[PDB]
Amino acid sequence: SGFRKMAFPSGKVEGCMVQVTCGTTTLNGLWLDDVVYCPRHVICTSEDMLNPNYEDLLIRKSNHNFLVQAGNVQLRVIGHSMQNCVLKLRVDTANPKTPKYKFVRIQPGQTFSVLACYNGSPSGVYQCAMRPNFTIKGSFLNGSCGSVGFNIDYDCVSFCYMHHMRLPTGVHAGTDLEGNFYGPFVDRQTAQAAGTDTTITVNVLAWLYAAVINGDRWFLNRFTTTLNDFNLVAMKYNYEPLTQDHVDILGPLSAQTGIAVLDMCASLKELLQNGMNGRTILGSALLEDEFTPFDVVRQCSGVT
Amino acid sequence: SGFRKMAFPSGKVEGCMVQVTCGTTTLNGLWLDDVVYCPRHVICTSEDMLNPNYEDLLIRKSNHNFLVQAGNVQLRVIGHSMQNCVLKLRVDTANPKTPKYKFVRIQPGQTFSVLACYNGSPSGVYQCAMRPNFTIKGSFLNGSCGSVGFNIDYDCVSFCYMHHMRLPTGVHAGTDLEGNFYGPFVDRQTAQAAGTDTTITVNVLAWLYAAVINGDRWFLNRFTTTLNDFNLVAMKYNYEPLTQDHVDILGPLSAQTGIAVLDMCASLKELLQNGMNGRTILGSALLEDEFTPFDVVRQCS
Ligand SMILES: *C(=O)[C@H](C[C@@H]1CCNC1=O)NC(=O)[C@H](CC1CCCCC1)NC(=O)c1cc2ccccc2[nH]1
Ligand SMILES: O=C[C@H](C[C@@H]1CCNC1=O)NC(=O)[C@H](CC1CCCCC1)NC(=O)c1cc2ccccc2[nH]1
Repeated sequence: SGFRKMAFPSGKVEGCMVQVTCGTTTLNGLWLDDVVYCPRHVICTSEDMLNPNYEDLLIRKSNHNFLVQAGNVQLRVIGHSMQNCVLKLRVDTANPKTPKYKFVRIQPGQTFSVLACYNGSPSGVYQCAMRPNFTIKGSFLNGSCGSVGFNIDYDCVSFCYMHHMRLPTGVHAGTDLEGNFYGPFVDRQTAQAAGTDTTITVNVLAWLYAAVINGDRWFLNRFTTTLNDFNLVAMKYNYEPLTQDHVDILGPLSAQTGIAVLDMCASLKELLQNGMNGRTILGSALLEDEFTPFDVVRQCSGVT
Repeated sequence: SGFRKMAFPSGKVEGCMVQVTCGTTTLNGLWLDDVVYCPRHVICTSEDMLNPNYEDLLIRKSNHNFLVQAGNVQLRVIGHSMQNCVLKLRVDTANPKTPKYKFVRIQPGQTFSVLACYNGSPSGVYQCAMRPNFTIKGSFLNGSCGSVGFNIDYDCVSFCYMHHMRLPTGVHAGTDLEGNFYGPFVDRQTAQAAGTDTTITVNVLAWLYAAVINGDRWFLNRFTTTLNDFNLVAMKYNYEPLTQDHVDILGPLSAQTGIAVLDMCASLKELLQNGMNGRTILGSALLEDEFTPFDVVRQCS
């Protein structure tokens, strides 16, 4: 099999990216049917970013203040409104490339693909996880705002993320497609701290299963443990609590490998207390936590 | 900025992927214009896998033995031929979604995106490098063959890889779109040893520049070294030799950081001799070698 950070194919999403300009600022927009979704901070001027009032700022705009370009074709804005931190720009043309889609809000620990965009043009795709502190470790440069994160279920594109800003620590913060920030962040250029991050334990375990599925077994041991005994050690290493739901989600991986979840927990416990001693798992010398159980299954099962 | 294993957006290639069925074997094809490209071992029976004579196998086939499906639309094969290890199926319909494309053969150390596909249907995109041993550390499962590796410049897709097989060590082998295998491998179910893989030094240095550009500088040192001095140490750690060309290719990154290439080499040499010692660079506890200088400049600019 082999194991790689694998994103969803980005084709269905590249067909929705447009460029949105308001005044001097240009950022990406998401064009679904006759609505373009973009960060509401496009309506902000540099003399306004420290504490904008977006209702004030949006009342002073007309439709002709928004230039929306789909490639070379300019879309005429017919209406606009604000839903939380996203601006919705109603345009006179529905997107012929609109895929089956939904807006979903993901949970910390969950992964998604990010189609990084500039001037409405897709430039790269990578896999991300919503960190426990509700930040993402993305790769974004100036102009990336409005790039979206998404998962694909068969033909359905589940948009879960729109990029708004970079925190001073260099991680990234954004909203779901309903404009609601992940985590306690606000769209103001103010001091904003991401809380302390933690390791997504269930994903480390999923990744350890993927290692066994792929023949890296050196870290396995004859020992088991209880959930509660494992979680006592997990807390010391800044690892998220492991719940019975996590154990139950790891079942299919447990079944394919014949290794009990609590047995894998005892292996992780020993990895944490002893380290890898310079050894590698799946080509990494640290415990990877940005693979969910479903990620592992799909890459080890061939889902299309 | 942030740093991530980033692949090219894959839509332009998704529009070219098809299912190719010959007998009992189903794998993926690349449909550009009126031609469908796929691995030739699609014509192999399980019995003929150990020692196939593809010229014999293809002579005994007709156009109607090749079932090409684009979505649920069946494509009619009008002609077939073999160019080395790839089969070229002429179909009666030119792909409407055909991008601007070229076929290119990449060098060791260069990277590309892989659109893993099953039954013609794109399932995932990831970044790869052509290792020095001409193998790729891929993620593929049964039905992956025909999956293509590619780079996108402007609107042009440069196809550089087509998936053919997994070596017993679990790395992967394949050909360019002209059917020439990368490395000394052949499409026969025989014992085939990939050579000793080595680390792509020029890419490790590029990634160390990415790291500096992203504020990770703990590994930097006041020391400098000559290319020949560095190479004496590189050899001992299974690292590729570094050339003045590599030095020159790393110029842009050296410029944007103000760190001389041979200064960064002095950092790498110390990282090799002492190790990271529990420290991390760009979220990695390993020196990463799958980012070319161009990858780094594109992601960091
Ligand atoms: C959108 O295109 C960019 C995305 C940033 C740019 C660089 N890397 C990214 O992820 N968004 C911004 O630049 C925001 C714009 C603000 C407008 C007003 C509402 C909040 C967002 N600014 C930042 O992301 C930003 C400014 C800043 C200053 C000092 C430290 C950190 C910091 N982050
Ligand atoms: O879809 C095509 C697959 C891709 C494989 C499948 C699993 N992971 C991959 O990358 N190719 C294959 O399955 C090809 C089949 C083809 C037949 C004719 C001669 C050339 C090879 N076979 C192989 O890769 C293979 C690996 C291997 C390891 C040990 C012993 C025999 C082996 N065979």
